[PDB]
Amino acid sequence: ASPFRLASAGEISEVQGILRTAGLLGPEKRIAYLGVLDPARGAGSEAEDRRFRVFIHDVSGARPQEVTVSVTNGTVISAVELDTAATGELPVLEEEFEVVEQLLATDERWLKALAARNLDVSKVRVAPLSAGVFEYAEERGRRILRGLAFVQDFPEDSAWAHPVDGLVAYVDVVSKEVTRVIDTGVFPVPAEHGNYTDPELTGPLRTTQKPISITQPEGPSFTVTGGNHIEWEKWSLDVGFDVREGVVLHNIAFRDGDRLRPIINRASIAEMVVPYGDPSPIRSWQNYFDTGEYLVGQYANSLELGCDCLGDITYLSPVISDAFGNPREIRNGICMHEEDWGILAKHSDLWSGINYTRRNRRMVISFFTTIGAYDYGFYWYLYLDGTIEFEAKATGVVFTSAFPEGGSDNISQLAPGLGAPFHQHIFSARLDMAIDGFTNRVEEEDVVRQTMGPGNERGNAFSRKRTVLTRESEAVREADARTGRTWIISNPESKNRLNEPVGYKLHAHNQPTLLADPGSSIARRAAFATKDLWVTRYADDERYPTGDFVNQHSGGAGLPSYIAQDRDIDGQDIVVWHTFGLTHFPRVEDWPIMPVDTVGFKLRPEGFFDRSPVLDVPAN
Amino acid sequence: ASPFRLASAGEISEVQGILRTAGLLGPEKRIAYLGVLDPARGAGSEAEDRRFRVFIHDVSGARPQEVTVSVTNGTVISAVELDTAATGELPVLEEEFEVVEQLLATDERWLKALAARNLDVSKVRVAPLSAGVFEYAEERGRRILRGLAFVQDFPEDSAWAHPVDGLVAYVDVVSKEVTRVIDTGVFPVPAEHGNYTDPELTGPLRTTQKPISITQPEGPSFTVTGGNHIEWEKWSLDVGFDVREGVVLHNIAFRDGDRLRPIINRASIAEMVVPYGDPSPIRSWQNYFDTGEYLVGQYANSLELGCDCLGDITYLSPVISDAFGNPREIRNGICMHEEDWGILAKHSDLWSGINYTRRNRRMVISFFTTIGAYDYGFYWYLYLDGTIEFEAKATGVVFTSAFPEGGSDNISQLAPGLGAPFHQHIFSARLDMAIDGFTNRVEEEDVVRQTMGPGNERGNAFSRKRTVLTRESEAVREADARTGRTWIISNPESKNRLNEPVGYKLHAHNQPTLLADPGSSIARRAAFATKDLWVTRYADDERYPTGDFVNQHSGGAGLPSYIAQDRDIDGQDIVVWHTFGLTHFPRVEDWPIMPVDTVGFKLRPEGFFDRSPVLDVPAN
Ligand SMILES: O=CCc1ccccc1
Ligand SMILES: O=CCc1ccccc1
Ligand SMILES: [Cu+2]
Ligand SMILES: [Cu+2]
Repeated sequence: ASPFRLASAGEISEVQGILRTAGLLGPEKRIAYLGVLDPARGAGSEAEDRRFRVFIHDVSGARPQEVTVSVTNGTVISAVELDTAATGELPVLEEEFEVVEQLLATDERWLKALAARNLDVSKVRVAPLSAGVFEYAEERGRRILRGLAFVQDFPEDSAWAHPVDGLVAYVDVVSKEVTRVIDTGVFPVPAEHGNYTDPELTGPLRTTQKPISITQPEGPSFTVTGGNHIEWEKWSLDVGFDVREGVVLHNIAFRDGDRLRPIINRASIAEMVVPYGDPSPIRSWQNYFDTGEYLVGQYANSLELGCDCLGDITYLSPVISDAFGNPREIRNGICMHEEDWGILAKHSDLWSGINYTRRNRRMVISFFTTIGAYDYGFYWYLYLDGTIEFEAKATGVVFTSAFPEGGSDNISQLAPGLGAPFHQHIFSARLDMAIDGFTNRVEEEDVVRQTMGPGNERGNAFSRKRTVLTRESEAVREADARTGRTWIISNPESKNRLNEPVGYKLHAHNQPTLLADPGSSIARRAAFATKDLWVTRYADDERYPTGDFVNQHSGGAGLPSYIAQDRDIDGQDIVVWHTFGLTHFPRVEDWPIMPVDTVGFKLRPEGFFDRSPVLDVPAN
Repeated sequence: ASPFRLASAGEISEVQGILRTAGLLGPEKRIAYLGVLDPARGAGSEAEDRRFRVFIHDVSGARPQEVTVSVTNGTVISAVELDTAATGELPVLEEEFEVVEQLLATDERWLKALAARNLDVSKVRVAPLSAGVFEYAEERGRRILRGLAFVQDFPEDSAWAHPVDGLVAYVDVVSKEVTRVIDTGVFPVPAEHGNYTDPELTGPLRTTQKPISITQPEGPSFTVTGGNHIEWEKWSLDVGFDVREGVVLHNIAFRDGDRLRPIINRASIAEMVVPYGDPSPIRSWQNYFDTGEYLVGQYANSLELGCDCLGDITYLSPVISDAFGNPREIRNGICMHEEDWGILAKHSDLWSGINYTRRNRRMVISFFTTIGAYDYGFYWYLYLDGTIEFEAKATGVVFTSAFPEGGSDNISQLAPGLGAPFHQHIFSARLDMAIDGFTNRVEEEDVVRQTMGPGNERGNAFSRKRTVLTRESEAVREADARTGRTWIISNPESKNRLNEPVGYKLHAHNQPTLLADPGSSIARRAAFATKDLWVTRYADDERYPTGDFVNQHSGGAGLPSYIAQDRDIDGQDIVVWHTFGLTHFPRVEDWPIMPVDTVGFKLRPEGFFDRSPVLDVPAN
């Protein structure tokens, strides 16, 4: 009955049927995106109106369409033809990946480049990469992928060990034409293999690791109802899944006494971009919008018990559409479990003689995805004490190049001849806030140092200051780790027992933001990534910091256009967009396969409760 | 057999006997500090000499002494009379905590202050607080404690709920006189209790938490030999314990194939300071040097199974000296165990079809201490992938005051009438480096942004730079989160297979450093806390960033004095001192007992290995 339930195979089948009946899904059509829409703002609601948004591609060259259907009522709500040269191309189709290597294999320019390097075309893999927007005027309005080559010596060889530098091709995946083949000269193709399951590389496997057993004899402390509604240690939420964003959290709330108190209406990773910092023509165009261009949900791994998720695990198996509108299940794509998290609170008091210790635990909701060479785990945490946290785990294989003979300022050496171009992984968390309801505001809080003098004669005093962000034009904020800068989301109309507005404090990691020159294509296309914090007024159609269509789309949409409306955000329905990321200068230890590195953020209650919310936790 | 073994009860007994016999331990002498000295630098096979360092206090007013004895040979190596007005007072005696309350209880000024507030003197606890150095000339050379009052309504009451503001006393604990009683006026004593085990306050305890069972059916994967030598997953080290510093790690090394490779010679928390930022004269003097003034090792808790440490735990029970030279065991004061740490590495490769996943693990060495109101957990972590990490967990009860009517810029309100003065907790990690041996150097590494132009036509390039710190005068460094600043410790004479000096990279959290005015007493006595990273040349007697005798020292001791020697640190035996801390603006949620908050740092290998060091981890 819940409007936030996961999409079912039946719903997706029904969308297909509605589209078919309306003449919108003939044999030339492909679904590039399909997702359920969140219920509109309105508590005087339906029984249910389940609506789905669809991006429909046409393989014959006709204009694509954005369509919204109501599966409940069996109707097309709206359908509009898209001008992709203006508003952006549709996401890359999983079927268009194949096209590049296949087309190149019969291109005479490409064959000549491979022959120049004495490479067998049968052994040359081509990475099908998003093209972005640069100086190639003929690409405007066309679906283009750029190809980079890697040699695979045998079917189970890691081709990343053998990059073919000095060569790139551009391909029109609809007309099936190789538009350009650029060869800037031969580089040695690194010979050393990177096969991390090969005994000659691993050496004998450790026999020293004894088992660690994590079990729950009485089962988990959380409940799952209606498919995806979670209740755990006073927390309440709905776990959704979208093919673009991946796992999405809905209606995060906390049961404080008799009241269910909202905290966050919707939490997601609304975009993630991987800009490369190697100025070589072979890769200077390279920027992966994993979420916006590729759709990270689509590549969600099936998570194996014991391996990926250890302990008492409850799985969700979200359903997505394939390119033809048939449902496909991602079996065990989402892990849910609780884990011990050390000490929660502890004090040994001399005067009272009481020794008090309590243990902490956290609820985990996670999935793991794969985009070519690299892999990411997305983890959401709920803690006993009201803390909410997100963590990204970056791993996989590094994207490689040749390592230039006389060294490089933009590439590190991993192995003889083998380079790793510098890059970042930058995430945007979209937090549709609801601190005790929708009337919220944001303050920027800085530590304030004080000068020794009257009123502070010993020079020990320090303080803090808070600045309300009142309009969107003043709500684009940068980190300041030196002054302990955080952002507090409060409800000015809901006060704690001490008569202060209830709040939550956002703690960022203060990692560097986008490094690219402000005049670059990527700085315009990934404008969100250039600042740590954005606050907007809630609107239905403002979903991604990069807009609806990121593929081969210039600047013009996304957060910079939303912010321009300069709307009132002081005690209103607001959305926080937090930019955070990793800056990766790859090290030798990252090769042949990369150990997990992490980045994230957290929010802690800040006068939200009238006292510690974990006084009722037992010793046990 | 190892010179790094923990001190035994018998060794401490032998020290007592040596002192006694030399006439240095009469009935008016008190041991304020006692600890085993590390072995001197190298070199000659064995012929080992267990030496103990002792600070001897005299309760009749005579000059204290610093004494070094040899337990091995039963001799006194040296005994020096200390001039405490010059070089500082000895650490606070636990037996002196008692004295303050007792002396004040018969002081007429004190009793008048309590009578005015209608407080039963039998119910008034007095916190024995370190005095520091301020404007009071008569205190120079004297051994002073300052007292702040808290009301305890009954034996098991939390006195921290009932601070007595507007009142402070100064006492000479040797001559046993109250030197000052300052009453700046009456404040209401907050009436609400803060008894977190009172069902009235906690409410009904949760019945919703199901057990999490952590077991190792075949035992742990680490071995303990010689009492405190640990081998685990290629790591090697010795776990020491000092009454001042607490847990100390020795000889941290990694066995890389054939070689045992050193990384860190000695790791410790060599100071920790808690400066208060309330300019009220009642508290403006207040600065806890938990390590330097109080000695955090002596207040280490006994850790219970299931409560403090969960899973398969191996305990150490370190022995210390009491005030009279008797050995006292701290039963189960140190927890050692390994825990699962999620995914180590993961890649699902399209081209090879190989799906690869490995689990991560960390070795944990921890202890927990109590300093009056607040408590700290100290955690050292060793990871499979070579990473070394420290984490401090702060909890306990907040140190309280009145909340002024009208509010405050330096105090937050926890409960009606109840305040919590702003403060910091700032740590110093002393890392005696030994990256592949003692010939080390430190580089500051910043991200470098590049401008769009020739050689960077698309404006996507970014890079980094490294600056060698070559002498101590240039080795006092600041954080810069905005440019991703880290510090690399390398060995210029030990190169990896790519001909690069092996290295470890220090990742800081970039929290604010000491906030007090630069001209303040605390800024002078805790100068280490004003900068994030210091590098010194190793020397035997440079142990603490605040000097040997922190209590009532006038300023400038320790790191600023060391740095002043301006010694060569470029390819030399060097020591890294990292400052990191929490800036605490206490929240309503911190009351009546505080949920754990954390801070720390880590070091990651940086071209230390020739490839990932975890390729030989099995699939589990
Ligand atoms: O997005 C990276 C290119 C790629 C695509 C498919 C398999 C391996 C690598
Ligand atoms: O150092 C903090 C003051 C204190 C000392 C001993 C017991 C309770 C409180
Ligand atoms: Cu990376
Ligand atoms: Cu604190």
